[PDB]
Amino acid sequence: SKLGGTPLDIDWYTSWYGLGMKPFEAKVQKDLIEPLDPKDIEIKPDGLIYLPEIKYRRILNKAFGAGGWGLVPRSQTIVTSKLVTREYGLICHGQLISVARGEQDYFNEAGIPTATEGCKSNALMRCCKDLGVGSELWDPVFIKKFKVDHCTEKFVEHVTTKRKKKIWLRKDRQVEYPYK
Amino acid sequence: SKLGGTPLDIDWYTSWYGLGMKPFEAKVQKDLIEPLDPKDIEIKPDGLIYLPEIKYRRILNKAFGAGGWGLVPRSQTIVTSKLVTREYGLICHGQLISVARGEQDYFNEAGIPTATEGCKSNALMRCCKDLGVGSELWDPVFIKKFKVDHCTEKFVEHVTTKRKKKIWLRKDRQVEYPYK
Amino acid sequence: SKLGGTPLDIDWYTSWYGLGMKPFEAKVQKDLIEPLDPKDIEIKPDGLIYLPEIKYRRILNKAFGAGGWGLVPRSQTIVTSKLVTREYGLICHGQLISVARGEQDYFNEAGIPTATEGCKSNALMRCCKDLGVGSELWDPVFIKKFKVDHCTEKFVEHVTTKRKKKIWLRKDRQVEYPYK
Amino acid sequence: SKLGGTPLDIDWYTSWYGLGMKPFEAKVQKDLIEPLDPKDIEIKPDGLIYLPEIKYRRILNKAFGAGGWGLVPRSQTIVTSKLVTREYGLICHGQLISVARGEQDYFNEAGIPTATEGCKSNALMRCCKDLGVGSELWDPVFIKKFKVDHCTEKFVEHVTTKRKKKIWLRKDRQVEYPYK
Amino acid sequence: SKLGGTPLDIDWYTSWYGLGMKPFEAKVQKDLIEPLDPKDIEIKPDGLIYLPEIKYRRILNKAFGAGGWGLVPRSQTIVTSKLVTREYGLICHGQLISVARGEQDYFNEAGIPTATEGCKSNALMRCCKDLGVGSELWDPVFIKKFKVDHCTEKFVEHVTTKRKKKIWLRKDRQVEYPYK
Amino acid sequence: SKLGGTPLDIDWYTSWYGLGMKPFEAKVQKDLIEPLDPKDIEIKPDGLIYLPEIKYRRILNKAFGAGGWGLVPRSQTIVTSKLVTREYGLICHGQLISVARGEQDYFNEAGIPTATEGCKSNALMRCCKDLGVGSELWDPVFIKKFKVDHCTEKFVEHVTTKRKKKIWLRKDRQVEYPYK
Repeated sequence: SKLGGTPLDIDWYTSWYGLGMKPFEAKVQKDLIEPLDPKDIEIKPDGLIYLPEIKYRRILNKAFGAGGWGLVPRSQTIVTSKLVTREYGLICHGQLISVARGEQDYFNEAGIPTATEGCKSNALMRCCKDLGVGSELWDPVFIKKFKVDHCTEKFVEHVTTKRKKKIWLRKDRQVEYPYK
Repeated sequence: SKLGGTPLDIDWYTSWYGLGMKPFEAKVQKDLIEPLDPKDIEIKPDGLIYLPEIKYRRILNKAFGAGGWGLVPRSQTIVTSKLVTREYGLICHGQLISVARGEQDYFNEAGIPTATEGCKSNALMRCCKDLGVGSELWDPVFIKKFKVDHCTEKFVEHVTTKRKKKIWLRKDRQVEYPYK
Repeated sequence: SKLGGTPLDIDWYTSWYGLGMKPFEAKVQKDLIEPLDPKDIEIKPDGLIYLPEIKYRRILNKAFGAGGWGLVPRSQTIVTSKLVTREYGLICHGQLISVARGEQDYFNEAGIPTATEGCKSNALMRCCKDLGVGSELWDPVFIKKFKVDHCTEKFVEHVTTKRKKKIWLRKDRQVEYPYK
Repeated sequence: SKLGGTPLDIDWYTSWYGLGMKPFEAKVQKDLIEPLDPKDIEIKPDGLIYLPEIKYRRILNKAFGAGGWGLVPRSQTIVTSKLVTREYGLICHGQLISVARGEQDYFNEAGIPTATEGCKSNALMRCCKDLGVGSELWDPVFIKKFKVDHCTEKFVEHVTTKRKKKIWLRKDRQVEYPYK
Repeated sequence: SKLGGTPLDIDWYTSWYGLGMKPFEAKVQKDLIEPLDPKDIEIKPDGLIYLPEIKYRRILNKAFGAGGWGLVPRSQTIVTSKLVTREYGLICHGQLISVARGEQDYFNEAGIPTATEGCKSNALMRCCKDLGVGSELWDPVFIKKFKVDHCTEKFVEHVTTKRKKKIWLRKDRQVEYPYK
Repeated sequence: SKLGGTPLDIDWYTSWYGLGMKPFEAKVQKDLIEPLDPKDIEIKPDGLIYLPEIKYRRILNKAFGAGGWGLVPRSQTIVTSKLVTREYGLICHGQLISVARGEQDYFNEAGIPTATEGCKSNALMRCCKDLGVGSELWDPVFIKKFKVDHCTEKFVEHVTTKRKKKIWLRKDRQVEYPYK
């Protein structure tokens, strides 16, 4: 109510079946904690690193197989004046794992339903924290080392309104939109 | 409600049966992740690459066979003043996989029901992300390399109202409508 | 009511099944009480030590396995004007362990639903106290020794509004935002 | 009603199952009454000794094992204008032991839900009196001897408002906040 | 109604099961009537002797074992303007023994819920009279002899408001707060 | 209604089960009528002899064993302006014996719930008359002889308001409060 927004076999919408029931078998445990390659970790210009969500999907497919997992909505889509939110639950092997709440930013009215899928991707990313996928992305030591051996802090020109600004970027990457 | 629009065996409209129940067999897993050919990846003039949806249909038919999969509506068609949206779920082998929300752009009143199928195609494209089909289209490294070895950035003339503009195009492709 | 806020198989939302029913087997007991490494314990600038929550997730995954545990909401999200709260229960091996109440701080309206996951992480951290995970973080002797052999008290400059202040930091760590 | 406050298998919220049904087996009885080490008993500056609650949790885990016990709420959280209270029951081996009422002190409005866990810890401490854990903390002879061979009464300076005051502290401990 | 106060398997809240059903076995009868040591009996300054309640808990644990007994509330907590009261029943070996009414003195509003546990301890002390625990504390001959060979009547100075008063204290004990 | 006061397996609150059903076995009959020692019979200063109630409890425990008997309330506590009353039933070996009404004197408002237990003790004393415990206390010949060979009638000074009065006391006892 406080959010300034309005809504847009097993009943997975409300069921809690299997939540923390039994662990998965060995090789799933092995490949769920495969160390992430450094080359495919990206960083915002503000200095925050992350992983592409397609990589989360790829890892999950490698772990459980196609059709072995899925995302289920858990609540009505809430659409605030400046962002779109929804709660999503992750199911694997017919067994609920976790539920999370996703975010996206939209700037035009025609842009809600293109963002309501990005929030699904965000919720998947957030739910995978329970599985241990991509743990190093939240390790402060890992972040500090990665940001010192793979990213540089470059003074660079904002061409839209011509102001100077300092941003973060990867060493092998050039400067993209909206900058020089 | 916020969207400025108004609606136009197993009950697949509402059922969640099979969602992430069991993975598919081996060769399906193999051919679901066949690397995409470069020659059939296209790019908007704005610089965004994609794949034709008929290629998604072809891959899905090669994976599951004709009649082995289908798209089911999940919600009433919402028609905003400038776009048409609907939620579609993907079923394969009698087993729900994922649900997504599709988009299309319409510019005339006679054009809603020709776009309400394009949004189906869009939703299929979006749902296939769960299966891992066309993952490289969302890999930033893949995009960067593809855009530097297969697309060029050409200064070209807008003939409708005679203004100059810079757009993206494939190396083997000429310039199409509405330009020179 | 006093809080100045408004709400935003086994029914785990309300069930108390398994709470303190039977203990876990031996090796789980061993690895639940593995002594924490000193290098991965961090301290606020105010002088309060803690552990990253991803480390709690990693330890829980090592103890119970992926899918062997989960967090379940226990109450509606309460959103006070300056913080967001919710009650979360920890389930392991199909057996409830404990319920705790989590906190996060939000400073803008767009920031509720990004914090409502941090409060989940906080509740996990708090619930793990029952399991004995990270006990040394609440041992006063451990804190006193750690703060004298691994952290230093440095006079340092606040660059945002240029005032001088004394804060706590680890010996191997430099000074971060918002300071010099 | 008199308190100036307002509320914020086996149904353990209301059930009395197992209360005083059968005693536990021998080694549990042994390790529930292990004499407490003197080095880990702390004292307020006012002259009241106690034990850290993490030590109660550690002893309970050593006695019953992780997952062999838990705390269950027994009443709605009552929040008085200056403290937060709740009733908690202790369950071990699927058998209720006792119920107690916990306290915490909060001084700001943002501080209720961080204190509502401290009151859980307090209730655990109080319930453990039934088990005989930490009995010497309530023995007047033990207190008198401990305060004469392990604590000293030091004249010391309150630096916040610069007044002199006499407080209690351990012999091996220095003077902490808010004093000199 | 006359009290100037307002309320704050087997349903032990109301059940009378086992009340005086069968006696306990021999060694319980032996250790329930073990003569109390003189050194651990204390006396108020007004001249009334008693035993610490932790000693009652210790004796009960030695008799029945941990988990072999417990206290169950029998009525709503009544809170008079100057004291807090409640009725508590003692259960041992799944068999009700007796019910008593406990007292505590509170002097500030923040002090109700710290006293509502002391009244539990008082009720335990009172209920144990049925078991014969601490019988000598109510024997007038025992009191008279104890007060003449172990306690002295000392003239002593009240330092709070500087008045002289005569109080009772043990021979091996010094003078405590609030006196000299 | 006439009293100037207001209320404050087997349902023992109302059941009459076992009342006079079968007599107890031989040794119980023997030790229920053990002659009382003279040294532990006390007398009021007004000239009325009695026995301490803890001795009744001790005799009952010796007869039936701990847990072999109990007191059950039979009516709501009636609180007159100057005394507190309640009806209590005595159960032994799962067999009701008798019901009696107890008394206590209270002189302050804070003193009701400390007296509502004394009335329990009084009711126990009164109920034991059915068992024949302490019969000699109501034998006029016994009283006359005891008062002539064990008690003396001493002229003694009331120190509170300095008036002279004649009272009864035991030969081996000195003069207590409130007198000289």
